[PDB]
Amino acid sequence: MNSKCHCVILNDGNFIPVLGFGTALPLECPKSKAKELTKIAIDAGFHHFDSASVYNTEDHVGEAIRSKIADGTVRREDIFYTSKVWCTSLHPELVRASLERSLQKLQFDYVDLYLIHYPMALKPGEENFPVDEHGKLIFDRVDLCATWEAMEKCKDAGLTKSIGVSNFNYRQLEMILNKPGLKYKPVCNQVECHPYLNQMKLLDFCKSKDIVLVAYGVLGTQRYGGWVDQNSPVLLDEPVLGSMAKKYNRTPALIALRYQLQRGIVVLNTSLKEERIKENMQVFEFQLSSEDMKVLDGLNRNMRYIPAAIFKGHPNWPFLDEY
Ligand SMILES: NC(=O)C1=CN([C@@H]2O[C@H](COP(=O)(O)OP(=O)(O)OC[C@H]3O[C@@H](n4cnc5c(N)ncnc54)[C@H](OP(=O)(O)O)[C@@H]3O)[C@@H](O)[C@H]2O)C=CC1
Repeated sequence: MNSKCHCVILNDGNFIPVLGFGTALPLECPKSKAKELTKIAIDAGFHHFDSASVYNTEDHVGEAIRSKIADGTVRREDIFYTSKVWCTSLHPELVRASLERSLQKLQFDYVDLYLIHYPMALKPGEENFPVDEHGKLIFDRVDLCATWEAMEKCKDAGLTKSIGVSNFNYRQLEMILNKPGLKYKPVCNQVECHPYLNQMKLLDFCKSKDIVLVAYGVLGTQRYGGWVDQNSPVLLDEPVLGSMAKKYNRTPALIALRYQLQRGIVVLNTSLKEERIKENMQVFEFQLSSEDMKVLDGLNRNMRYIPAAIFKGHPNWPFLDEY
């Protein structure tokens, strides 16, 4: 993956496309749906795909990418693929084995990016959400800094080109960077980010430490049951996004997307519909003026669509802190 892309440069020297297609799905969808959407995204010009072991779509996402490679549409070297290790496998001795598993599902030799999915470990086992009889997740205690060293080991094994974190707070990022004998800084922190939760402080913090912020929930999230309060407001129905979309001759979505791009953020997106997937690629075509950027900074309202509420009582729930 070389410099001839709309890409930013990670602190390990590697390139990441700034617009990524997300491969998580609503509960209501078969997992094969991800094969279909990946083929569509590739044809629309997407090169960056984001996934996770817990998504359980990596095997279908791999079929889709591999058939596009086979038929000559793309090369592996022009695809940027991310996975994430899930809470059940954060123990140092389980991190690599989880990555080897995903590579086997994918039939890939490496992933371009591998993240800690959440800074919170759960009871190890095949079950992704181990619970007790009250329906409550079983937390486990892990040294996150030991998890980090196992990540670094995955990078020096060639299993992943870069390593980063997802859903870390300021204090949790510090932990890692201040860890003695640190070999690689996280290249990114993938966190929810939209006009209702604009992450100004964590963005500024990540920038100061050469950490790329990669945003999900750019469009208000797919609202997954039950991660998202079904009575939170729908981001893209927000009047000022409608107003600005008319002004610029776009839609609410494109305005949301462009807002993040102009902030130096790497942006994820998912749609189940082909024509949206094609539409999201128009983000590259137009500029929002700086007074309009300030307008959108004003929507900030601490509306967190995915607080990972099922984790609330975890020693490490990242979302208590201001940022
Ligand atoms: N790191 C983490 O912990 C997490 C990471 N993720 C990642 O983020 C990716 C993106 O998902 P998420 O953040 O939930 O969803 P987004 O915020 O990217 O999109 C939200 C909604 O926007 C709609 N939409 C997309 N394009 C348009 C458009 N052009 N016009 C109108 N509506 C549009 C989609 O609906 P529709 O399908 O109806 O078109 C979708 O439900 C995931 O696939 C996964 O990679 C997700 C959650 C957590």
